[PDB]
Amino acid sequence: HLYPGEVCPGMDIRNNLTRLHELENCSVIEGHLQILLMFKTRPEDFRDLSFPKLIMITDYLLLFRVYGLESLKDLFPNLTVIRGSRLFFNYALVIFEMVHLKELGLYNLMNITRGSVRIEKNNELCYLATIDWSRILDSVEDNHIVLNKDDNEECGDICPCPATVINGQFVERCWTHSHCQKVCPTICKSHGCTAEGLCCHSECLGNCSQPDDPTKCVACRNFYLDGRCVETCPPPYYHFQDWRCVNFSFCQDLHHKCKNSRRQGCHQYVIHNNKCIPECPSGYTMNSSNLLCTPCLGPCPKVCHLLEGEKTIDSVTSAQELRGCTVINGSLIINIRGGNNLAAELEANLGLIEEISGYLKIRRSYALVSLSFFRKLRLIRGETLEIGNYSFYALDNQNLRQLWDWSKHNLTTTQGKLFFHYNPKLCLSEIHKMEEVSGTKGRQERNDIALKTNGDKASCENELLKFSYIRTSFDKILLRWEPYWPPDFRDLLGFMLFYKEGWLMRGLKPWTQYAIFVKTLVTFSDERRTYGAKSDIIYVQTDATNPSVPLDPISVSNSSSQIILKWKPPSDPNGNITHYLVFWERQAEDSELFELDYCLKGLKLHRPFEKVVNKESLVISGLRHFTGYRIELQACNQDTPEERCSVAAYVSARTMPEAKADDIVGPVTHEIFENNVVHLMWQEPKEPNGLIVLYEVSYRRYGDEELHLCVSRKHFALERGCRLRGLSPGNYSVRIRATSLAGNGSWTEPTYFYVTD
Amino acid sequence: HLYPGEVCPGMDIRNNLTRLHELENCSVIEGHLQILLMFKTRPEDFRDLSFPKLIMITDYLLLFRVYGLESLKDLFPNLTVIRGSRLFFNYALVIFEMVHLKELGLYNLMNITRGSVRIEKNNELCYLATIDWSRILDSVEDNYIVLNKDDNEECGDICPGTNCPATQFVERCWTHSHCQKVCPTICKSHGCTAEGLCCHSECLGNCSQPDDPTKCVACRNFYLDGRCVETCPPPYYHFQDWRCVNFSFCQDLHHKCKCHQYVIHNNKCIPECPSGYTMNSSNLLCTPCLGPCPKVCHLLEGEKTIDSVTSAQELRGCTVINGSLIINIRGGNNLAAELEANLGLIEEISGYLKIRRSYALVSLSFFRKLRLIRGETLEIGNYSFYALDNQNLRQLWDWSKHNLTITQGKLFFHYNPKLCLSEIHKMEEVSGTKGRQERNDIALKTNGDQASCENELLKFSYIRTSFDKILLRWEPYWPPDFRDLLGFMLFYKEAPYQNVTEFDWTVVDIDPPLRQNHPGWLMRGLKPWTQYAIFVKTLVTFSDERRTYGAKSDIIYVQTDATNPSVPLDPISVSNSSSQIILKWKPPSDPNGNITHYLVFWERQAEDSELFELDYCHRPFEKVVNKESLVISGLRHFTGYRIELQACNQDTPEERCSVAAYVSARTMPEAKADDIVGPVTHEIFENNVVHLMWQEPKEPNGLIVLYEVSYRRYGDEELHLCVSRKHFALERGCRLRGLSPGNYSVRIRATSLAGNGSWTEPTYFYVTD
DNA sequence: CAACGCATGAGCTAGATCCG
Repeated sequence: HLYPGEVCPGMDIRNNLTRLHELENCSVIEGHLQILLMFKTRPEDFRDLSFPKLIMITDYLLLFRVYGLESLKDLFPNLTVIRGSRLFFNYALVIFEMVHLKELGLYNLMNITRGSVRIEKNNELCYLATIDWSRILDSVEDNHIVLNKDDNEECGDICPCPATVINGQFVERCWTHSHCQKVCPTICKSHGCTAEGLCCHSECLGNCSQPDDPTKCVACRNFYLDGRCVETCPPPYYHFQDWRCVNFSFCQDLHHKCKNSRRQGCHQYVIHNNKCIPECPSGYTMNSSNLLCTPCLGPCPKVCHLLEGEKTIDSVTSAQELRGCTVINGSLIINIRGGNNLAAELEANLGLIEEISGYLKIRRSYALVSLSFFRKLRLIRGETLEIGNYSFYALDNQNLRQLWDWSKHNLTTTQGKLFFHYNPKLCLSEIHKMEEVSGTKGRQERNDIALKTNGDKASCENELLKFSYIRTSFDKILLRWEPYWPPDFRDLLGFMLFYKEGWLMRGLKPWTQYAIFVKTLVTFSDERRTYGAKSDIIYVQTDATNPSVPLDPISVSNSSSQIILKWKPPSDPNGNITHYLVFWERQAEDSELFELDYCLKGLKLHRPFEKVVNKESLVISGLRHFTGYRIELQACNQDTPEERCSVAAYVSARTMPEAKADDIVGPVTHEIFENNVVHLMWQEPKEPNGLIVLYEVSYRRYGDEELHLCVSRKHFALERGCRLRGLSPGNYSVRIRATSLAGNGSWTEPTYFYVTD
Repeated sequence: HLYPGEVCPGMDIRNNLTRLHELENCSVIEGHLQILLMFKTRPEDFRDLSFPKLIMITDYLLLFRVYGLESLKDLFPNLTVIRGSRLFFNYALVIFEMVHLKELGLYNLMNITRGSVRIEKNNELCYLATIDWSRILDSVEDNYIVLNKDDNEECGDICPGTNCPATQFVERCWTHSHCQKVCPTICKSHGCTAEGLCCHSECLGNCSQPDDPTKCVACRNFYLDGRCVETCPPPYYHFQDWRCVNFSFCQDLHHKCKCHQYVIHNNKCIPECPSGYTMNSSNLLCTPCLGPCPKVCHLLEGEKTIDSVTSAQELRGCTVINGSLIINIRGGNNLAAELEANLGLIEEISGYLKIRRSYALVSLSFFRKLRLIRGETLEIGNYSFYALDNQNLRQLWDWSKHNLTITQGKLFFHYNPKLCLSEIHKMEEVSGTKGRQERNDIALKTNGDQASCENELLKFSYIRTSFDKILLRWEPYWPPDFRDLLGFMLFYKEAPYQNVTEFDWTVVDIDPPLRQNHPGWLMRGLKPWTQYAIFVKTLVTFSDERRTYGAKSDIIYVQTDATNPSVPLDPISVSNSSSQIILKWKPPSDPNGNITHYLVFWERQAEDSELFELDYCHRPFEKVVNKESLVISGLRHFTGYRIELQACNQDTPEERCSVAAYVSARTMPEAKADDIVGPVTHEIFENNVVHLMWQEPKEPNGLIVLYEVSYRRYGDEELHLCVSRKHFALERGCRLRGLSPGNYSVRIRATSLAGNGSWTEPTYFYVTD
């Protein structure tokens, strides 16, 4: 058989050896195998337990802080291949800080598919250089075996194997003193092999029983199917974990196995391209029954589940299970007390909830002030009914003020009743604002909401405040409305205003939309006969001002005439930014750089526009080599009606210089004066990059030492060349070079000025 | 002028039209005067009228949201002198959130002695840039004309002339029908008429006749019987920095209004008494008082309002209250702190009291001297007490220090959710308002719900500080129900401060104790040598009644200990000379308490011999006490030295120091020391053989690569010799095997690697053949 | 039976009575 054993999940073992008993019959371990932090263990209990039927390892194997093992070949005698499906700490196999391991004993590995091996801090291992990872590890450039007992060649390293010649030495590669590393002829690289050199079936690996058979070798390459395995099995089975393919009847249960959210370590397995993949990627969503992923036309939502038909959310950690739940087949109850940073975390965990199919409870809810975080909720149909024929229930909402906006949202509901009691901040005209949208005036039913239980800490049960005038600026809005007077005008103490993203309210934001209304406050006459008012929920949106500068522009060159730019959008667009405007201008050369002798200490160191739209980069072309460019950035939001925008963002650029443009052109002319001073003339390269600053002349007699001369820019300018003093008669090999602002060019021919001896 | 009308006490204008014609018969105002919340009356109802019947007010002025006023000459068209002994906002004038006005009426007001000017938060207000603040009082830098809508000079302001004397802003003016009297800013506050100069000379505000000190309505020095002498001669006494009045006139000034009362004190016949001096109504002079003394404090009209955070009304020392008090302070988000800013010094309140927006305080302990309420003045609704918006108050006063009794006034317990009803019933009995059958309106549907006043403390049963963590355990706490225990919520945070708050603290929750076991907490990794403030609170189940049985352990400051120091940061050993090297570093990243010294070792590293023979042919220690530098000497040219460096914090009971750091650096080389020395002796022969004998360089200079022997001839090619170590050692220099005729010269320069030496003198030898 | 050894000390493996 190929794999006659049993499947085996990945586990973790720590502080004991009791949970290793569950490997009695399982052969292939998907996931990884980590055994760590085991201390009070004798070395003697390791010589009686064995696992002869373990072969396949998918992700990685990790041994860490083991006490008592001297040779792990007694524990893992028959594993051959490590798939390395998941790299662990950028490794596929790590043996670390082992205290007793005399020898490794891993004599059956043939091919590490992906990853590398790491052995560290093991002062007890030998034969570590007799492994020949190159024949097993397809990637040796990541091997890391340092600080072991073989740091010094002191542990023997004797063994009875061809003694391969992969390096320049006849290194003999053995695993232990009784086994060598098996190397057969390489006519097939990883196609399986026998002890007689007969290559087995092409699509399998490692040890083998009969050659050229895909049914009786050991480990194969791509997949596996019932004693056979082909590179791509037919699609009555869908590929699974890139090593198998199985009928959809198998893993469709696994989708239903943890559809009850008992463990978040699983995935809602989906079918996509004959891969029972955990999630079909972004731009794809799930249908109900077919388990195939829909192309997700436009933005689409994602799903999880609720808890036992009734899930209670106390804080964000309770709502963490409801992360990304779109449809909920049950009831829901929310009890939020408070915490830290309650601004947008509640809208992040459940800002994509689509539907709830039971009854909603807002009992004991105080930290909220509004239920606007069900932005995507559309319907509460409620198949199950709360006792008392209820489907909406709310008590003890001391600060709850706004249920939902019926201008920007449409609620619907079908059956059940409502309950609004002891919600003082919650008004009465607002709970009269849902029955037109929720439609409970239809299928007309007698709901039970008390007239007195709401309107406390406000006064709105009677009238509806009316605005009179609104006027919006870039940062402020005035709010003058119609004056409301109770029948006893002395009873009105004042007004209170709520706003969230006459009176002068000053703290606004450009291009931001707010919700505003006005609430009255009156006292109570000695009959329990209150008055009051609430204006309707009115949206106010600000206007557009000029944005800010484009943040942190950067500009790197990739050629002799190319600058590419990268910046950031301005912090406040203050409206839809249509485009950008970019100006670049040349900075020729710093003229004060002309007057320094550089061979003394070292180195001292309108306009065109481009309109880039809906982008954050720009490739500038047609530029001079090695010339500093100054770049101005405009982020302009509105263009057609007399465009306006921000202050320019300033950034500098330099083009990469050309290398050939610095060589001295032509032979360097020599002039011989009778007084042993010579005139060496050359012409400066016609297109310097920045500046040609120094000249390196090197006159040398063949067979004698060389003495360098620095020809300064001033000396070349004032004298046109170099007057080379102190020159004995005879022929000289003279090398001439011009040092520029970029680097060296090339030496000229050896300038031969010769006089016959 | 000349005070032609009668003197009147304070007044206030509210909510009506008929009462806007009263100051036409009052000339001197002694008391407060305010106009605010003008909502019942519409713009058209107001009337415009000018009357020269007002010359002085002795207290502050305030405007706040007046709807429908079109000119300020309607009530104050002759007001000349304003100064107050009782301040409000600390300013003599307060213009706040007023709207629907486009012109003023104070074209004569130019005397300001007491208080400053605050022009802030004024919407739709004009004529605030056609006023020379350097003319009305001291120049603009002492006045807060900010937060307004005339800081940018809004509205079109028309000043007559563009009569108006020589000066949005077109001229200084206050009304379309009246002009600001403008004169050089040198007068500053001396005031002036329309003459382009100080009114008379040293006047203050305005003068009836220019060039006469007698007719100064007020002057910068004290006025006495037609003069403005610098100080008041006896028996006259100083009177508000502008008058001299004798003791009889000092008494007669206030006896006439029988208002404000003036007493002789510090030669200042001013309306004041020193601290804790009550009143004796025989001459209304200051008389000594003991204990809680309300002394001088204006409570006329039997009521007083507080809508400011700072004012000179409840800080003078007026403990006993004979009037009413209403709190309407604008701005902020905690009236509990706003209330404390006004009544911090007063601990006994005999008048009207109420609290709103209780926060940052759970119990009241600032009213421990209140033990009697008079109620002689009737309170609004006969209620001397209101309770409302008490969402943070958990406990009331004790009944061994407060001992309040109410002789007139009624109770109001509404919207007190956090306070439990146990304290509420104690109020009714101690105050005895329910015991006087006086009607108390009590709302226990909104009170005694969501309440918690059980604040039992827990004590840390057993604690352990360690160098980086601290174990803490507290006694097993069981509320009245064993099931009613949701564990504990220990709050801790690093707090080397001895004044730290928990309202701004990492929280750990602890399982309920075994039903035992001591519930405790061990921190999981902390900075060594750090102080931590730790406390527990018991988390318990709350019933539908919301009755709290939890406990709250107190804050404990327990400090983790120190550990080994961190390495001396940035350890650099660089050469400063050929024979000395220096080591430099920085104090440890984690000093772990006081540093006692820096443990630093060093030693010499030599050069191996095979470097020389290559041709190309205990340990010394230092102790650095709280210093980041090390200098060592006695070193050799071009020699490497490794220097161990550590940092220590404690060395008396144990050697606890940072782990070692090593820097290996070499002293600078001596290039000149490679120069050839020693007698260059020649053995010249006639068979083209010359024996060369030059000596080794003066200094070893590290490895010596070779010896450069360059024997040359003038007219022939130059020949170089690479004298190896073996060659030099065996030949005592060099020998010339085969030569050419002529006087040869050889320059010798030994080649080492310590820099490069210099070519010695060319030693001539005449080769012959 | 009252620091250390049979880890390290906040870099996918626990979190300092975390283990005895």
